[PDB]
Amino acid sequence: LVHVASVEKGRSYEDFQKVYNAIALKLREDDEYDNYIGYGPVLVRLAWHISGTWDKHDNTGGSYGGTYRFKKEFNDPSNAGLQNGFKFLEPIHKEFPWISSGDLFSLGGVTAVQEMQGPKIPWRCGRVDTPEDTTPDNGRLPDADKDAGYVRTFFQRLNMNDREVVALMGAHALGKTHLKNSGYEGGGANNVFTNEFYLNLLNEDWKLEKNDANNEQWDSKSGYMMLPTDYSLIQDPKYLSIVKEYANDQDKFFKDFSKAFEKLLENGITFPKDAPSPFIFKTLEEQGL
Ligand code: HEM
Ligand SMILES: c1ccc2[nH]cnc2c1
Ligand SMILES: c1ccc2[nH]cnc2c1
Repeated sequence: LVHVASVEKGRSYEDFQKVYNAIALKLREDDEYDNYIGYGPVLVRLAWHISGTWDKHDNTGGSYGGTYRFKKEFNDPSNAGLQNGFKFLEPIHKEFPWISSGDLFSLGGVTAVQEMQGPKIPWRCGRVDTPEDTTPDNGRLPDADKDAGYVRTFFQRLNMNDREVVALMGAHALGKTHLKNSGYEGGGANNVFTNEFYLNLLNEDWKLEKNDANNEQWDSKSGYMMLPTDYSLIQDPKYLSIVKEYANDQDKFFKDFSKAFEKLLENGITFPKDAPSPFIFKTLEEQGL
């Protein structure tokens, strides 16, 4: 199974920076969502869930086909809550109807990371909408109630190694869990991209508690929480070494996240040799907007 990137007809960097800017301006304006967290974190999660269905063995799933727009994937219980990100993007797709769904969903993730003062994430266009029958079945996204061996094995399906997994998990510095979506009771929340996830893991006094959905989670007296899969990163000796490295080096964490997140968004896609180079979008702040 081969998915060849094909540039939206006649489009170039300027066209995509316009779409970036429309998303970024809406993120600034619609600031009330989720108790003033805004839509940044849910857009990062949406970009990851549309990519995280990929299977390296047969090249099914992944971001290329934009299949989240179809009922089966949209209603995956693992995707509960992402409807809010879809609704946010809807008026943008109406304004720029030439952009493919996979491009728009992945670009939403890149825009959110950058606009939340994260690293620059190079991004390539040319995902092509594929038909309803290409939608992957539910159950390809990970459970949260598991241990380090589960996390490591799960991510091998996405061709991610230990360092890539630890860097990607740093996105759990953003946003929060919601009992009604996932069965985990959210704690203190944030909408600025930092390496704080690793500092919190190492520095807080975590207590294993049961929440109102009868699931276990790790809570601290400061009011933060960790999923069992988050806490597994300090139970496994290989993961723990990398957690310490990112807690102590913000720049390294930014650089490794950027590479791993770009790879996640590109898995399954063949780029022709004459495809354009990846784009690096300017933030609103860099444009004086
Ligand atoms: C073992 C892998 C992972 C598990 C089990 C997991 C699980 C979860 C769960 C249960 C939530 C709460 C959803 C809700 O109740 O609304 C969540 C939130 C989130 N996850 Fe993950 N996650 C994983 C990996 C990742 C990765 C790789 C990223 C991005 C690179 C990511 C980004 C996020 C973000 C941004 C949120 C916040 C969403 C919001 O505030 O609405 N996660 N995760
Ligand atoms: C966001 C919202 C609606 C869409 N329909 C097709 N692609 C979309 C992206
Ligand atoms: C999702 C969102 C925020 C989090 N903080 C700690 N773990 C999390 C998972």
